[PDB]
Formats: sequence, structure tokens, C-alpha cells
Amino acid sequence: SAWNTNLRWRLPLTCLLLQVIMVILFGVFVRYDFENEFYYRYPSFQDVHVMVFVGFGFLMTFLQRYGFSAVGFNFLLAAFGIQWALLMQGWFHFLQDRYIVVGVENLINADFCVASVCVAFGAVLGKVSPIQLLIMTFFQVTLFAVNEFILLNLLKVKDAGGSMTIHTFGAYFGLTVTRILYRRNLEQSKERQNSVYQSDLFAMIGTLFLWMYWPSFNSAISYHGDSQHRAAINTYCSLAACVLTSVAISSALHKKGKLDMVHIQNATLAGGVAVGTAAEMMLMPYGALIIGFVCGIISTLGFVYLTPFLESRLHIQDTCGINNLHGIPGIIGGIVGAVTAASDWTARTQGKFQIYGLLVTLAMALMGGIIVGLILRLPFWGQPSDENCFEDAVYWEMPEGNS
Amino acid sequence: SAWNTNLRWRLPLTCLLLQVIMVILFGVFVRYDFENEFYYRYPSFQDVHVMVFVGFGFLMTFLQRYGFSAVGFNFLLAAFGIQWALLMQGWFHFLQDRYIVVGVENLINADFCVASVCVAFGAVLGKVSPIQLLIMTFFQVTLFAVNEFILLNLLKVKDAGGSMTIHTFGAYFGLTVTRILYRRNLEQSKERQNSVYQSDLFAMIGTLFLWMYWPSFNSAISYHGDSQHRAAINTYCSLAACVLTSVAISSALHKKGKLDMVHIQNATLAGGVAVGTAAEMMLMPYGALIIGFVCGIISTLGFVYLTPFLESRLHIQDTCGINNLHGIPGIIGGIVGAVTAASDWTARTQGKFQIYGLLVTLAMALMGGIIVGLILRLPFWGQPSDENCFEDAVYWEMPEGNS
Amino acid sequence: SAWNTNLRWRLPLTCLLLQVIMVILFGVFVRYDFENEFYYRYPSFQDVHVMVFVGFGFLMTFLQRYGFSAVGFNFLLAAFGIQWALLMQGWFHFLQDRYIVVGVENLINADFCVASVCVAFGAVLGKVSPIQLLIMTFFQVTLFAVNEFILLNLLKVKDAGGSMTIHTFGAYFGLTVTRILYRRNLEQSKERQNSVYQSDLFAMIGTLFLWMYWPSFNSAISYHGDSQHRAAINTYCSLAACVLTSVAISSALHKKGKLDMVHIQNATLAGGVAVGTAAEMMLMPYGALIIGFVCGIISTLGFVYLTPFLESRLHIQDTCGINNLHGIPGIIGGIVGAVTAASDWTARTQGKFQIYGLLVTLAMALMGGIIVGLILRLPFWGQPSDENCFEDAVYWEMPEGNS
Ligand SMILES: CCCCCCCCO[C@@H]1O[C@H](CO)[C@@H](O)[C@H](O)[C@H]1O
Ligand SMILES: CCCCCCCCO[C@@H]1O[C@H](CO)[C@@H](O)[C@H](O)[C@H]1O
Ligand SMILES: CCCCCCCCO[C@@H]1O[C@H](CO)[C@@H](O)[C@H](O)[C@H]1O
Repeated sequence: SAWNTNLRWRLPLTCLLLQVIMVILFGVFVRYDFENEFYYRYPSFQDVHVMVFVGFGFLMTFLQRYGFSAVGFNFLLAAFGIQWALLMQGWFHFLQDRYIVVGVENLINADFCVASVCVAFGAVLGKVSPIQLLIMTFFQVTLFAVNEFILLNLLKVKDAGGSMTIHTFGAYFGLTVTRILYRRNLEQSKERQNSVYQSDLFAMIGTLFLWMYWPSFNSAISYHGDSQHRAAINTYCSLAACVLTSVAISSALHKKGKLDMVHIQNATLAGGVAVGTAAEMMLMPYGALIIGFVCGIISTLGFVYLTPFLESRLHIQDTCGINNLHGIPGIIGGIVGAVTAASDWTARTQGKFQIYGLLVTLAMALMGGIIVGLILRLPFWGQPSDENCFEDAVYWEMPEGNS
Repeated sequence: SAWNTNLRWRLPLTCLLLQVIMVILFGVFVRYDFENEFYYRYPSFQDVHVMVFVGFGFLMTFLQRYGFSAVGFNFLLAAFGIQWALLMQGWFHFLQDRYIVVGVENLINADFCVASVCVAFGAVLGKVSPIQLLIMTFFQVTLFAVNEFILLNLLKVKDAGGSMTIHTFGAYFGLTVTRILYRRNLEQSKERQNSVYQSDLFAMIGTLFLWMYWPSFNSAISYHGDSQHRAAINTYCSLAACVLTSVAISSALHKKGKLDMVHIQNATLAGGVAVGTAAEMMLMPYGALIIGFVCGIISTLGFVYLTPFLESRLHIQDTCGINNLHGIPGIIGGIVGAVTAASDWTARTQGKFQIYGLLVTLAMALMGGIIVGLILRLPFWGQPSDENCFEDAVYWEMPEGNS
Repeated sequence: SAWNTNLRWRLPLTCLLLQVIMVILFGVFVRYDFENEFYYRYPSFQDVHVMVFVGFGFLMTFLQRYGFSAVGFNFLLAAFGIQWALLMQGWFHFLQDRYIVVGVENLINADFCVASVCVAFGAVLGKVSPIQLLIMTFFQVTLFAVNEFILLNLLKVKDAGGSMTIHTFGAYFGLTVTRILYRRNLEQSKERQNSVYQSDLFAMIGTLFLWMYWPSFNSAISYHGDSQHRAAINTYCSLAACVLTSVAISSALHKKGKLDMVHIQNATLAGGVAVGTAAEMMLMPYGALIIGFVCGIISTLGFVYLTPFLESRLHIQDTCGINNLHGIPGIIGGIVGAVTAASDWTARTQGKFQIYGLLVTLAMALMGGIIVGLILRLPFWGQPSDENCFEDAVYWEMPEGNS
């Protein structure tokens, strides 16, 4: 029944089937080799790992009665996704036409891949079952891997910090999915689509770990040590500038000049997304400050004006405002990456192909999102009703100390 | 008086005596030497350090009115324990028959030793005074050091991630202690032996830092870089698989298919414990996925069925269900370590001695737990009454903003 | 109007002006170079980065209705401060009489500089607007840079962990500022100048990340690997001993022997501050244990007896008791640094100049604090009234789920 949110058969079936398949496929394909890349790369892996599980995980706990599902479903989707990503990204790097040799570099890329699903989760947060999220993860990891392969291998595009492959891709995939999953009577749940004091403090845990570790995120897969150092510092600068302009615009747009925690939790991160592609390329930090400057402003304007417009007029219900953080700043990051790439004819042509990568990313996000959206819209997955969204009690036993 | 929980003389006396003794013993024995092991090992130290103080610390804050004592007593017991561990573990490595030369490697092992006490704390949490915890730490660190010496030095057993030396040892020591400390009327406090919404979110801080950093935990003291890399990735895999099966079984065992935060906070960590010994030995990741697969299932079944049975029929009151996370998966880890070790005659004999190490660990945990249990049962230490357990107000001034 | 806390023009103006100036000055002066210092130093940078944004940020969230402003204003002041510090500290290291070449070492020092402002923020927390904090940061970063230059370059003083340059300087600057900003009717807000249960748990996030990462804080800029290793372990020891004596004295001073979370959150950190200067110099760990031993006691006595006395008799309103953590232990750290430095004539003279550095730091903190205090006291900045302190609602839109 379409009203049945009882997942006692379906969720275990989905989890166990997926995990058995992971076991079989690891047995067939995945192997180990027999100073280290471990020592020089593991620290970057850990920072990205924290951003996925604690950064995105707690960021989404701002919802007053959706904290368990935010951190807990993120935990679940990412635990599955990292395994499936190792395989999908792996298959584009077979050794002996049949082995995926895994090292720390594979783990780093698997977490980046999953980060795109954490982005998409932000659009549909509160309105989808954990079964829908696992199905989304299954298809989105595949699509991410194919898009990444087209960009990095076929088009020879550079995108170290994933403004295109992670943020633009994840955002517009997520937003396409959420549009297909449009809920006409979502206002029936709107009393829970907000924060309470304590949930905004938990969410700042997420914000701060993303913001602090983003310089590793953007530098982890830069190749030369020289560009890695530059990627990190440019990201650090862009993020710093983003905080001041996000705060400035949050205040400016409020009638009493008061700040809004949605802006401080989310718009302050836009400078990280926007230098994903360019951070490793920019020879001077002042440009990174400008990117952070502009994107804090644009992100905050997006939350205030664009989100309500897109929901009202275009039927895009975007719980975490991922369009304002990952989407628009992702596209900006892609464009700035192209311009920075172009700065002889070989430079000019690199610039054009960076743009090709952006357009390919968007096409894949749209087409992929339509397909996955339509699958997720089927009434089989235990999704809640329009008046039961943003409510943990639908999928969790609620604490005994409360009830 | 046995009803007197006023620690104004006894707690300061205990803290100051212990710390003065640490000062004297450091003065006599502890010295420094006069790329670096600092650079290559300090990062692993920090990850383990976080798991001890923030991981276990916040994990135990799920108790609705025991958050201060959970994080705060963990802080206190570990601050003492790391110092005493440096000495106890140190004495088994005298230089010049009388000096303990400390480097980062000593700090790593001291934190591992204390992790075993954090495990044991999980069984007695809410029912013991901070004085009892310091006394427990004093004796348990000593017992840990002797057990570790027997296993690693005398039996030449391998246990990089401590499935035996930390988890099995800590769990069955803790459970033996809690059995001796059995409280006939504990149901009088049962209204506080649970979570509220916000305490389950704080506890997820603990869960996630343990889960994310466990790959360092299991690889920190692996010797070759080759096995270290393998230890980390096998742990990462086992933990991933553990989340999916823990979630599957939590749902399956609920009448409405709903998830339980006790399972998501604790059973999701069982795959880390279970590959402690084998992670560095397993040449293929698919085996690690299987270990995580099985242990998520077993851990969750333990929480639902074994914990109530052991409390009902065997009088084992296990606050954090450490038997389900550290105990059974610890023994499994020890057994899988033996089988993996055995996979010529030298391999076969290594296998048998791994099993000897498991049996020795259990014997030490039982005998040590009986002795320490009986000391802790003495009415001198300011332990609370059966109707005043899981209540911070017994040992803390409660916030002025509330009262 | 002096009663006008509406920052809709003033806060955006302040943020945008400051950030545009940062952009211009980075464009003129700041450049990049064209194994790595990145690899060996970035990890230490990250630990310090976490201490600034999450450590100090969450530490100050103990205030029951000031959690947003504590973590959020810290975020804002530090985001500005790191940029301005890169410039101010940079100008004392021009290349080509006009370029600041930034690497990871610059980022580490910029975060240390900002840490001093996080300290000062602790005195004025709850009673100053975000505009006052940005103005304070602007001047305090400049003063920090000049004081650091006098000490390190002109006086050839050693202070790796900043007992003088960060803690003593920050504390007495902050306390001078707060004295000039004395509020006669602050008791009108005293119902919010306290914690609730959940705010004390958030604050422990801050406490624990400071405590765990402090060994990196104190070793990050030690030059030789030998002294770095020593700085870290001495800090680890001092902090451990500090917890036991802080707990002992918290209990001893309570009529019922109960612990106070103010002491466990703050006094437990005093051993880190007190070995800032000496940690890299002390050849034996037992001395570090003694410093932590004494400073836990002194810090806790300060919270109980000195804070109320200084507020009552000397009109020093110190929200976070920074005198007890950063001030007195900072001066102790400076004194122990001198004695440790002195332990031939060249050693003796180093000792005297360490003391000169302490006296210069205090003079700069006082003079600088008077000037900045008087500027901040002007009624232009949107500071709240005496009955509206420690209240987020003054500067933030409050969560919709509550209102
Ligand atoms: C969001 C759009 C803002 C405009 C982009 C910021 C300016 C680009 O930054 C550029 O960095 C280069 C480093 O390679 C410098 O050579 C250029 O002078 C600088 O303009
Ligand atoms: C919890 C018990 C589950 C059974 C143990 C998991 C299977 C052991 O994993 C083993 O790893 C080895 C790597 O050295 C491989 O060679 C073996 O093929 C594989 O079975
Ligand atoms: C807070 C004041 C407490 C007194 C200071 C602690 C003692 C100083 O510690 C000193 O460390 C030296 C290492 O260089 C040792 O040589 C000395 O024996 C030891 O006393």
C-alpha cells in the first residue's frame, strides 16, 4: 500500500541484497598490492571522510524533528555508497582487464563520489525513505562514475575539488529528482520544516567541520605538491571571504539587521565549492578572495529570493537549499575554472573543454535525475505522506525518555 | 556511611594522591631521547586520542541525565589512565634496567590501554562513583599491561587492533565487575536508563568519530607500511558492511520496521572490533566485508535478545551493551585472527597460539574482574543507591539556567 | 541612537569594507612561490585550525541563550582575523621590500594570532556586538603582530606555544577592554549568564577538541623535530595532570563535593597554557606534570574566589573567566619559560630577556586595551543594554520551531 511506511521487510531486503552483491563483487574484482602513498595521502583521505560522515551528516540535522534521519540516513547511504563507488570508479581502471587494485587513492575518490550523493540528499531531505536513498545512491554513484570518466579521461578536463563532478552534478541531479518527486501538499508538514535552537547548534558542528577541512577536500587529488599547497591556501582564503559577505548579506536582507542561521550554516561554505576547479590553478590568492566574496553574496541572495521563487513558480522543493550552495556556486566554479584554465591556443582549447565538461555534467545530471526520479516516484518504497514529512517517528523508534 | 555520596574529602584525596604518585614515578623513571617517528606516527596517535576522549566520551552521553558523568568521568579516568599506562607498559621496556624512554609510540599504546578501560566503563556506566572508576582504572591498566605482555612477548601473538587485548579484555573485565556489583533494585532507576532526542544526537558524535577514525586505530601499530595500508582499508570495508547489516537487523526486529538509535550508535561499530586482529593479516577485502556483515547482525541480535537474557537470567547489568559490541565481536575477532594467522606448520602453530592468547585474555579478565569487583563493592567509595543511578545530580552541581 | 541594536546598515558596511580592503591588500602584497613544508606542517595547521573554530567556538556556547553568537561571532571574527593576520604578520617578513610570500607556515601563525582574539572574546562575550568584535579583531591582530615582532625578533625570546604572545597577551588585552566596558547594571542580565544542561554538553565539544589538539598547538612552530616531539609530550602530560587537580579542587571547594562544569570545561585546559613557552625546553616530563598539577589548582581557585573578587572589587566582568585559564596560567607559563631557559651566562641572559618579553607583553596588552576599549565604548556600534546581555535574539532571527 502507498500509505504503508512499515519497512520491516523492504529495508532489510534492500540492505542485505545490496551488501551481499558488494561482497560477491569485491570477491571477484577487488585486490591489494603485494615513502608509501598511505603516509602522504591517508591524512587527506581522513579529512574528506570527516566531511562526508560528520560534515554533511550534522549539517542536515538543523531540522527540528529530522535529526536522526539526517545523520543516520547519511551514515547509511554513505556506508553503502563508498563500497559501490570503489567498484564503479574502479571498473574504469581495471588491471589485467579484471582487477581493481585498491589503495588509499581509491578510498579518497570513493568518498568524493559519495559527497555528490550527500549533496543530492540535501534537496530531498525529509521527504524520502531510506530505501529511496539507497536506490538513489546506487544509480547516482554509477552516473557520477560515468560523468567523471567522460570529463577526466575523454575530455581531459581538470576539476580537483569537484565544482562540476561533485557539486554541480550532485545539485542538479538532486534538484531534478526533487522536481519529479514534487509534493503538492507539502505545506501540511511545514510546521516541522524548520529548526529549533538546539538543532541549529548541532548543525554548526556540520558547518564547521566542512569549512575547516575544505582546504583538504580541494587539494587531496591535486597531483604536484606545488599545486596542492596552492589549492589548500586558495580554498582557505575563498572560505574566509565567503563568511564576511554571507554575514553582511544575511544582515542586509533582514528588516532588523538580524542574522539567520540558515545563511551562517550554508552560505559560508559557497566559497569552497566555487574554487573547487580553480583552486589548484590560481597563481594569486586575491582572486580566491574575490570568488569567496561574490559567492557568499550570491548564495545568501539565493536562500532569501531564489529558493522561494523556484519552489513557488517552478515546483522545486529544495530542503537544504542545495541550489544556493552546491548548484549555482558549482556552475560559477566551473566557469571560473575555464577562464583560469585559458589564462596560448592550448590554453584557449583547455578553456573550451572545461566548458564542455560543465555542459556534459549538467546533461548527465538532468537525464540521470529524470530516470532516477521516475523510479523513486513509484509508490513501492515506503515514502511518507505529504503531512508526515520531516518527522523521524516515521522511521525511528522515538526515545523512551521522551515517550 | 554507605548512603553518603558526598565526595568532598574522598575524591580530592583520590585524585591528588594518584597524581602525586604519577609525579614521583615520572621523576624516577621517565625520560626523553637526546625522518622522525613523531612525523610518521603522531597522526595515528591523534586519531586514537580522539577516539578515547571524544569517541567513547560522547558515545556514552546517550543517557538522558548522565551526560556530564559520561563525558566527564571518561575524561577523568582517561587523563589518569594515560599517565599510569605509560608507566605500566613502560616497565615492560626498561632501558638501563630503570628508565622508560617515552616517544609518540608510548603515547599511542597508553591510549590503547585506556581504551580498554573506556570499554569496561560501558558496563558499569551510571552505577559507579568517579572514585570507583579511578580505582578500576588503576588496577585495569596494570592487568591490561600484564595481559599484553603475556600475549605479545611471551606467546608472540599478533593483535594490532586489540580484538583480544582491548575489546575482549575490556568487555569481560567490565562485565565481571558489573556482575559482582549487581544491583537487585536497579529497576528503581530505570526511568533514567534511556535517552531523550537530544542525548541520542550527542551520542552520534561519539559514534561517528569512532567509526571514521577506526581505520587508524586498527593500523596504528602495524609495523610494515604494507600491512598498515591493508589494516586501514580492511577496517574501512568491515565497518561499511556492518552499517548495512546493523540497519537491516534493527529494522527486521522491530514490529513496525523502525530503527533504534542504540543499534545505529553501537552495532555499527562491531565490524571495527571484529577485524582488530585480522585486519593487518587479510590479503583480500571481501573477507573484511563478510566479517562486518556477520558482526552487524550478531551485535544487533545481542542488543535485542542477549542483553535482556543476560540481565534477567545471569544478573549481568550492562549499561552500554558492551557484550554486543566489544565482547562477542572481540572473541570473533580473536577467532578470525587465529584462522587468518594459520592460513605451513609455523602457520598452524601461530594459529594455536592466537587461540592461547584469547583464552589467556579471558582468564585475566575474569580473575582480574573478580578481584577488582570485590574491592569496588566495598561501601567506602560513594556509589549511589539503587534508585539514584543514571543521575548526574548525585556528583555534579546542576546548571543554574535549569534550577 | 545608543539603544539601537539594528545592524542592518552598520554590520554589512563593516563586513564589506573590511573584506574589500583585504582583497585590495592581498592583490598588492600577497603571492605564492613558483619534501614540501605542506606535507610536514599542514597537519599541525589543521589541528590549530580546529582549536580556533571548533575549540574556542563551542567552548563559549555554555551560555544558555548565547550559543549562536558564541560559535557564530567566533566564526566571523576568526574568518576576518586570519586574513588580516596574514598581512600584519606578513609585513614583518616582506620579500623584495613589498611581497608577502604565503605558505602553510603563514597560515599556522595567522591562526595563532587569531587564537589571542578568541581568548579576549572570552572576557567580553555576551556584552558586545559583532561590529565591536570586528573592530577589536582589527586592532588586536595589529597589536599581536607588533608584540610578537618585539619579542621574537628584537628580544630573541622563545615562546613556541604562546604563553606570552597568545594567552597572557590575549587575556590582559581582553580584560583591559572589558574593564573599560564595565556595565554597572549587568545584574539585570544575570538570569542568562549561566548554562543549561544541553549547553554544557555542547561546550564540552569545545573543551575536548582544545585539550586533545593542544599538544600540536604547543609544538607546531618548534623548529627541530627533537624539540617538537618534546613539546607535544610535555603538553600531553601537563594537560593530564591538570584534569586530576582541577577535578580535585572543584570537588573540594563544593559543600557537597560536587563537580562544576565551568571547572571541567576550562580549568582542565590550564596545563596547556602554562607549558606553552617551556614545553619545547623541558628535558624531563615530570616537570610538565608538576606545572599541570599546580595550574589545575590555581585555575580552579581563580574561578571560585578570584573571578567574584575581581568583578566585585575591581569591576572586571570576565564572562568566560579568561583570567583563570589564559591570564594567570599565561604569566606562570612565561615565568616557567624564563626559569627553564636559564637552566651559563648566555642561559642566564636568555632568562632575563624571557622576563622582558613577559613585561613587554603586559604593557602592550594594557596600553592597547585602553585604546581599543575607549573606541569600543563609543555608543555607535549597536551594543546591547545592560538588561539585554547574553541574549542571541538581539542579533539573530530565532528558530521558527521555537517561535
Ligand atoms: C565570482 C567571479 C569573480 C571574478 C573571478 C575572480 C578573479 C580571478 O582571479 C584571478 O586569479 C589569477 C591567478 O591565476 C590572477 O592572475 C588574476 O589577476 C586574478 O584576477
Ligand atoms: C565472521 C565470520 C565470517 C567468516 C570470515 C570471513 C572470511 C575470511 O576472509 C578470508 O580472507 C582471506 C585473506 O587473507 C582470503 O584469502 C579468503 O579467501 C577469505 O575467505
Ligand atoms: C607551576 C610551578 C611548578 C614548578 C615548576 C615545575 C618544575 C620544573 O621542571 C623541571 O624540568 C626540568 C627539565 O628541563 C628538569 O631538569 C627539572 O628537574 C624539573 O624541576
